[PDB]
Amino acid sequence: GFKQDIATIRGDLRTYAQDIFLAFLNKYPDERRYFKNYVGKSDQELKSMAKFGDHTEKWFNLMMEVADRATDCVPLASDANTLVQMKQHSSLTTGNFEKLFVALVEYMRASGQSFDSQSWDRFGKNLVSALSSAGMK
Amino acid sequence: GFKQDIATIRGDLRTYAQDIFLAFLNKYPDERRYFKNYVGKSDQELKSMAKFGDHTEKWFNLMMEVADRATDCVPLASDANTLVQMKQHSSLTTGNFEKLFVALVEYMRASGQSFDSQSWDRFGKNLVSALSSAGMK
Ligand code: HEM
Repeated sequence: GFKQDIATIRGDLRTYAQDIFLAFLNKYPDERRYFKNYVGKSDQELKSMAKFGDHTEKWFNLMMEVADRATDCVPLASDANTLVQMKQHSSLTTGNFEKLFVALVEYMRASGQSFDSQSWDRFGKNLVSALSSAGMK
Repeated sequence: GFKQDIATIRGDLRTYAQDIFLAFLNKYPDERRYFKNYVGKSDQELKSMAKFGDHTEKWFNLMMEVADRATDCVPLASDANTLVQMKQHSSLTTGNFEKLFVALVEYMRASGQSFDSQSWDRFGKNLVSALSSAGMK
């Protein structure tokens, strides 16, 4: 279930974080414009770039921290507020996060794995509600 | 994105090149007049002809190099000049290229693979603008 998926992802967090981030960019290619250093780079070139692995891991580590602090996939409002207040997210809207989760859930459903994708969909929906209510436009 | 799509095509070039070229001749059957020996033939018949796979791979080998030497889907002028000046292209106008790109983009949109089809549409239009700049009618 969901708690197991957090363990699965954490176990190989680098690989999962990069995999899922690329899936997000491939499903919604216009989203690459928020990551100016990744424009025009192949996947292999991106994995050669220190900030690519580092920032993506750190993104999914916080994702897992928020997932683990949730109760039945409902995130803390304090965690949603962190995500809204981050300088790196100042020009985001809830639509950016809805896209990420659509891609995340599609990735889980396509994998050789046994993720509880329905719960990740619900967590995404609940986090999007909490972002909007913490003031994300 | 675009850069990764070049690597994806290159990973199974023969198949993608023949798939896309066939999509082009089937959408635009009129275009067979520019070629020798292709009229009167089903897809599987073309695929078994001595020269079909080889020439289509040569076309897409170079198209991938032109895509790869581009910056932000804008091809090099010297690559455009090459294409305009090739003797094999002496009877072409930019409309032939526009039709190829229409078919390429529709093929990507229909495929199971996650191509950045909007980027290929931009690349096709930048390439036709570059052909015109290089003097193709
Ligand atoms: C970016 C687009 C294109 C590229 C990179 C390209 C490249 C090439 C190359 C590399 C060859 C030589 C193949 C060989 O030596 O075996 C070739 C030949 C040829 N091209 Fe193009 N070409 C392009 C577009 C077109 C289009 C749109 C047409 C007509 C609709 C066309 C018509 C021909 C013809 C008639 C030949 C010689 C006959 C043949 O190979 O069957 N090309 N092209």
